Amino acid sequence: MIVKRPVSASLARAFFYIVLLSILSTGIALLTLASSLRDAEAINIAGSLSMQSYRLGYDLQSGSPQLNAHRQLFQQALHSPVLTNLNVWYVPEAVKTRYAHLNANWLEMNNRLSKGDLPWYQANINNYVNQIDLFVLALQHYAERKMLLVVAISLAGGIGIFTLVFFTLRRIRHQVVAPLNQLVTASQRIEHGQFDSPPLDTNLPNELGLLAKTFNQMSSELHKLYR
Amino acid sequence: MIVKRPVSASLARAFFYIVLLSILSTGIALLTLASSLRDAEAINIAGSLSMQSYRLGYDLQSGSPQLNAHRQLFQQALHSPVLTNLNVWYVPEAVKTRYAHLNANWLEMNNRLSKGDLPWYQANINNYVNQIDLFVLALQHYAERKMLLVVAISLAGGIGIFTLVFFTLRRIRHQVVAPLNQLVTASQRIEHGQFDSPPLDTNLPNELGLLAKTFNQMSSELHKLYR
Repeated sequence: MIVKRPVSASLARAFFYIVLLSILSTGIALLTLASSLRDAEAINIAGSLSMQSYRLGYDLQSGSPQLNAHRQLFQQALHSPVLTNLNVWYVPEAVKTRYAHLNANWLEMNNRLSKGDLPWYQANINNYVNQIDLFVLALQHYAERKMLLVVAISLAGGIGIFTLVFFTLRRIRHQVVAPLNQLVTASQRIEHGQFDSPPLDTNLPNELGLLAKTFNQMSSELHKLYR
Repeated sequence: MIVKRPVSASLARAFFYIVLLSILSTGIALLTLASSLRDAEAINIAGSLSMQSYRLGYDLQSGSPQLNAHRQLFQQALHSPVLTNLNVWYVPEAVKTRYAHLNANWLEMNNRLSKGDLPWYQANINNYVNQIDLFVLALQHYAERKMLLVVAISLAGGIGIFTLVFFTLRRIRHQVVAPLNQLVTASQRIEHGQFDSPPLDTNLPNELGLLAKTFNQMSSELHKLYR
């Protein structure tokens, strides 16, 4: 007789998938989360462009001496590390295309401000800032989709591990634990002149199926000897 | 003889902790994530207050007919659902205390704007908006701490499940799989007149420790009979 389906191989497999599913879930989540750590910063800084843009016009109307320093504070913000890092493959094209528009708009805005053209500012500042808000809204939606992705993965991971464990434990109980108990009981009985108990089920394709067959034959011979 | 440590109870326990750790991790993460879904929105809207505040001053300087509609657009934003939901127990006191300051500042700002007091606006708008930025920065840091919490949990969860599985599989192999193989080999040997092989180790406190003892006695008697 032979064991066609060893428990060692079955168990190895069962646990492998439990881990795999854990590593996968955890991995995607951590990779997503890692890409998101500075989302709130990006949205903050991006949003500040809106305010800086209207401040500039307020500076211009009031002849503020801070105009030039504010024009340089915008440029630094616009080209901040957090925003320049947006030009990366996993960031949606829309977010990158809008950022490029903002950079082009600034060149005209900053030029007009150097000439002190107030009438042009008053005629364009609404549209100018609208494009900035649509960029902030883009970052917001992007940050939301990524967080939702983590929720889906976290949920499927947990549900997936709960499901695997259920069936894995259900298989071990049916194919190992229960039969083992039947072997122990039969063994304890045979050891005490109890020989007329239901023979052991031998239909399992694993080690316990073989043990049952050997026991059914080590037992049946005794009963006959005595008996 | 008896089984002092059944495999059924040992396994139940092992898998229980694997699930528990999965449910716990997943649960805290999903609860944190659920509280964070609108973080990016809050930061966006909060940041827009900064811009709306300077626009109002720009309106005032240019005698814009939109002044009153913008004064009403700020109030709606300031009291938006996303910001009013901040007054909840799990939100840090700082974020709630700053929001309360913004609401008080608005009452004075909106009043001065109704009187058309430009000189007061010019003298206060810097400080006014600074408090708004510190509120946005507070929301940003809050959103960052919560995301980091999810990273810690996700990491510990994955590492925790990988660790549990390792030792759980290592215990089953040492206490079930290996001995089972020894029982099968001995059984296959005894079945073919091989009687001088090393007796089975009987030191396990589980079912297999008992089976070994019964086998060592069902075997030893045969060898003597024949042999």
